[PDB]
Amino acid sequence: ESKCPLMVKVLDAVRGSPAVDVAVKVFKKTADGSWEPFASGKTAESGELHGLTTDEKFTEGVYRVELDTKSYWKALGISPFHEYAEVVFTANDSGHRHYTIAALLSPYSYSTTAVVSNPQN
Amino acid sequence: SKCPLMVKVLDAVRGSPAVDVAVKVFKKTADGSWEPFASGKTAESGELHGLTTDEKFTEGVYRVELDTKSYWKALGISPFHEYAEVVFTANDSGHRHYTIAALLSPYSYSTTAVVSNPQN
Amino acid sequence: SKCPLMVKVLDAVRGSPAVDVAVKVFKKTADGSWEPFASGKTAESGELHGLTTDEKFTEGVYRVELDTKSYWKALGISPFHEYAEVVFTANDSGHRHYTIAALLSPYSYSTTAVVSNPQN
Amino acid sequence: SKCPLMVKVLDAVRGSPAVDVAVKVFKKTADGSWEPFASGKTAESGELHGLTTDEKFTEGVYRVELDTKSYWKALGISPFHEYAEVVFTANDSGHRHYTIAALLSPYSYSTTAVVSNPQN
Ligand SMILES: O=C(O)Cc1cc(I)c(Oc2cc(I)c(O)c(I)c2)c(I)c1
Ligand SMILES: O=C(O)Cc1cc(I)c(Oc2cc(I)c(O)c(I)c2)c(I)c1
Repeated sequence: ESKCPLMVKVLDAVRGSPAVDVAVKVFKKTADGSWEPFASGKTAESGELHGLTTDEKFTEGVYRVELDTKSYWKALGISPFHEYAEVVFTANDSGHRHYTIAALLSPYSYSTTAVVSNPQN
Repeated sequence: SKCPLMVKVLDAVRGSPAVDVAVKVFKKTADGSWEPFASGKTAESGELHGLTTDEKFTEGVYRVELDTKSYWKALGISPFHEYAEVVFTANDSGHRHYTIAALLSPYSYSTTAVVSNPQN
Repeated sequence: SKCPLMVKVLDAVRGSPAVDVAVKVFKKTADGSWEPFASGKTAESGELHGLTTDEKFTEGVYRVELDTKSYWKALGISPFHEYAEVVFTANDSGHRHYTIAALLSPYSYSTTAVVSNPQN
Repeated sequence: SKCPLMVKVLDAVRGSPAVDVAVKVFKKTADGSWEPFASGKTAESGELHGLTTDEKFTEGVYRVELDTKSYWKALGISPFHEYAEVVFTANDSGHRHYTIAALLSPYSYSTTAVVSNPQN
């Protein structure tokens, strides 16, 4: 069971390595249905982004995780297909859980999976 | 009519085309807003045709939204994602044919674009 | 045109069909050794048709091997995989139509099967 | 703790690690024959560590086979594939660290490799 409330991990399918320095923006949908900034960061050398939120701050609701894939590919001299990659999901609606959002990137393709686990507390 | 934009969806659990997946296509407007561009449901083939024409499908940023949540729920499955969206710039250099492919699983999905042109 | 066994290959890097990919299909014998069943190369559409017919495509275990190494090498890329292979038992139950789809990247690939109903 | 070769498997239907998946690793010989190299089963994390060491994991062509059929069948699911095979050349260009990742669905799977430089 992952100890991280909201972990984001990104891989590069072209190089077979972590996707380093990918800008990640997380938003939380409010009562009126609008998106508000929730947390932000960039992937480390491991391709993982640690420190997005504590369980206390990660309240029940719909979340949007945005990966700036365009800037990632353009920095390498590649003109990608997508404007960005977005993962939208409902979280903690049936008790608190720990989430890991994983993404695999290619210039014209991306895949994403989620690993949901229930912590000790 | 012609089809410069196509959407093809597969179901990874049943090993077949994803039927009745609700799709909504939007196009970015002059001042940054999204305007409804096209809509429909995937057929028995998992493909959605007749979305637009080469004349209507002009240069710009497009957003393709697949209602994966409803699709899985109607199959008695509680999926992870609310939906799956694909955002891209199209026809920035001429007028090509775009095929947005998607592979669905309850907690995962992959999407790929196949861009083509009248090759010889 | 093909009917029982089809192979479709896409390129996730270039956003296009993977053309001229060498495909080899093997089949398990009575004892337990692989045996050449069919071969070909993907066309411009990224598809390989005419591998067999409903008559020769009998029940058993098959192995579809895609020469991905040569595909990437020709583009100047040194991929991870020696090749991509799909092993499955076919027509064990009913004689349906099989489509093996593959999405390729230098260090990654995904394969999916679409088994179509013989009745409807 | 592991270092040279690691295997990680995820379940796309349940959104969790794929536990107890049987893994068998083979290494090619001089005449092109495969010989047993290492084997084990994924733990609760969905990972398999300690398959080999740097001294043991020398240059060569390896074959990593995941028994995906048994995994799905045990859950009552009828999968398409007999297994998922990952064939690759290793340590040819210096002794690196390899991570073979796989995401499983009943009728589909994707595999990715993460190659890193340890004390390079
Ligand atoms: O393909 C998809 O649709 C989803 C997906 C994305 C990634 I990126 C994966 O790879 C890893 C590799 C390591 I190393 C991890 O620790 C984790 I969590 C996921 C896998 I499997 C599946
Ligand atoms: O237009 C048609 O005749 C139908 C069609 C189009 C494409 I493009 C296909 O290729 C793939 C390969 C993989 I791997 C996928 O996950 C997906 I979604 C589509 C297939 I099969 C069938």
